[PDB]
Amino acid sequence: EITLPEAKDKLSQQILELFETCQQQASDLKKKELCRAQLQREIQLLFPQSRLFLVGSSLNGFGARSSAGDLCLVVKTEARHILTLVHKHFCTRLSGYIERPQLIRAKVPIVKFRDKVSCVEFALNVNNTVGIRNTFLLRTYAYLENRVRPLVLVIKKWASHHDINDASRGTLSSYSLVLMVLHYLQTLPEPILPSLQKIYPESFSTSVQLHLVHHAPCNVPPYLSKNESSLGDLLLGFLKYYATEFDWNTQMISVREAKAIPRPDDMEWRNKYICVEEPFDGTNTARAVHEKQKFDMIKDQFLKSWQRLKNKRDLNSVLPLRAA
Repeated sequence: EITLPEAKDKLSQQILELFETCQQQASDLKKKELCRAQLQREIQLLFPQSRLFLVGSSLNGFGARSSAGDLCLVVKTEARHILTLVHKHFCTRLSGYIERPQLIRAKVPIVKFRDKVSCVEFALNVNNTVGIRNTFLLRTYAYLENRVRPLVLVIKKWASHHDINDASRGTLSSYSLVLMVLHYLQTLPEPILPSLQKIYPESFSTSVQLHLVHHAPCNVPPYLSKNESSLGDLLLGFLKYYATEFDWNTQMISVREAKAIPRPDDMEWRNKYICVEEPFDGTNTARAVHEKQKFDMIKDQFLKSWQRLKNKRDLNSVLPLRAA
């Protein structure tokens, strides 16, 4: 059902070329799913009722070929001990096909490992079920409009190049960037994206069971927007909007309501510079950005990239096309 929107300008043609040269291919997903099934079978030995779920770029439609696999383990402090036991089991019995399994401290503790057969790393979290939901909510947004997936990919590639795309380093997480892209598409004068949670609350409700969650996108009809902007024009609008137009200090990005919402007066949101509302739980996906240096770096980089793209309507100004 993939459809490529009409390209009038050179920048839009280049964005489509990047989308075609970096679009996650079916083979990559297959290697990831194969590993997920074997890992689930291996853990099921440790926890008979456990279920291993692939979440993130791999299944939300915004993946790239170099994109790593994200695993969510579901079981019927509990998460901490279970993750440590999984890491130990991974070292003791699975050393043959798992390379250098690594336990990394984070808000959501995960285990980083590499599949030797597929040459693909994996990040596994235990019981962070909200990720399963946002994966398929994001997947629905990804295929709702033809320009969503290419635009997300060029912005994701652009951010990673300028080293503003790492939550561990204090910059924007890929989830936050995606949400920032979706919000821009939602709040345009001609709306490109609606609010899936508002329009179809039944489909994305927290009550739906996890195994029933992945079914939300198939049952949702597509959206036709009146926007006539090209991919390059949309990229420039997004770069201009987050560089000069969006007020980080006074506003919070909410994809849940499909509109900018004033920051809550409570103490959790007050300190933070960048406010992005997770649709399922009321938390900040931009919580990693906590340093003024990192915050200033992101803002200056957004404006710099917007400037260079305006002067030269070429992707090379902000993103190098040397590798393709």
